[PDB]
Amino acid sequence: SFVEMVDNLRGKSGQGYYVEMTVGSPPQTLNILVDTGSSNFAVGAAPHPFLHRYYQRQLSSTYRDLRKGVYVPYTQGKWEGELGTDLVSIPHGPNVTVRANIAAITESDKFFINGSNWEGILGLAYAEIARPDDSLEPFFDSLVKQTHVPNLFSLQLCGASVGGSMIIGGIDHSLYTGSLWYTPIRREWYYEVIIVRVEINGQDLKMDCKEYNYDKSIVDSGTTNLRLPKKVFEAAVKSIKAASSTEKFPDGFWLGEQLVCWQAGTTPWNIFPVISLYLMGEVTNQSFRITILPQQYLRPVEDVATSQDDCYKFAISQSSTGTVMGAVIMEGFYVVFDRARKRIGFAVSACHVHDEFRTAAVEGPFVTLDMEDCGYN
Ligand SMILES: CC(C)(C)c1cccc(CN[C@H]2C[S@@](=O)C[C@@H](Cc3cc(F)c(N)c(OC(C(F)(F)F)C(F)(F)F)c3)[C@@H]2O)c1
Repeated sequence: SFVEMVDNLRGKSGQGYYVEMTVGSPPQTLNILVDTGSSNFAVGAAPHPFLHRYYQRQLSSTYRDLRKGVYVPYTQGKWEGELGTDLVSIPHGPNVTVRANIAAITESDKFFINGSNWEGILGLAYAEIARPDDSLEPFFDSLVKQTHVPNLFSLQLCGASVGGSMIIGGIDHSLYTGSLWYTPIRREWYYEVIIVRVEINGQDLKMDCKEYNYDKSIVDSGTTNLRLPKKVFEAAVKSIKAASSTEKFPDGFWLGEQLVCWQAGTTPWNIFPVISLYLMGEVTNQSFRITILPQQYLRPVEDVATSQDDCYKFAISQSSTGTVMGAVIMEGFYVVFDRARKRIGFAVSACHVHDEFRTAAVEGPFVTLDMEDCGYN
């Protein structure tokens, strides 16, 4: 029954992927950002310059006030509001209705994005990181508890104005090619995984693998970039600089500030290396790798001048909260959040990114000793 959910995601580049939902009785329609990096379901519930519509609790006969406040600080942006519950549906999702916790957003700072076309956020990670605390049941937990929808979902985020699929309750085999490879969810709070090796253009970075997961590695559809811990970021940039030294770049480009352009159609893709992340596998001493093409970490942005060149921003950036595998890693992969079996699956997406002589890949098996030592404590 998954064909009804194919292509149920939309978005604008760098502004996230959202799915249509309805809340309340009668149903109020809102676009909701899908975010595996948080665990709160929250919606605009009051006028805001960037909102063209919002949730109106007074108009819903099924609304219940929980008479308790709440706020959530993200990396950038935050909101506060009122907790309550209401009936929620996903039109292009499973044919069910659930009563879910909803944070009605009454105030916010840099949360909503001008022109993003979404009015709320769907936190799909675990109760452990819910605000105010882990007793506030996340939406997907409610869905699974109240219905017969199996305890997993999958995301196919496609690049170029963007679209994708959130298959709720299963895996749609027409969305990927090749085999699915699975890495354990290390702990159910964020979708935390363990990176055991990193290579750039086939060359091992040769760092202590704990550095890759310091202080954690997570899969986060609410983040645009691949984000890397300071030491790893510097090693990666040094290596990517070396490989592309043929050309000169503004150092503000490597900081993700200045975009670089080339004459439309002449982007020197070949001088930018592929990046391979090796993830812990399902059996002893076994891992697998996902390989990212430059077409994924050089994100296309519109011309800041009058010309019609191809311009790009460097979409790898430094993190102080661990590795974040954001949308640009997830794009061109089919990612399965298999909560029931505590694992995340990766396969080459059907909407995979193209290079002339190179291809994004998910490959295994590999042997990797002492993978347990890669986890940071
Ligand atoms: C407390 C809590 C929630 C567990 C937490 C605190 C810090 C870091 C994290 C890890 N996950 C975070 C990383 S943060 O960069 C984005 C956040 C979700 C989010 C909040 C926002 F305000 C906005 N605008 C947003 O839109 C982005 C973008 F436009 F790129 F900003 C777009 F559009 F790309 F999606 C996305 C996600 O959840 C969780």
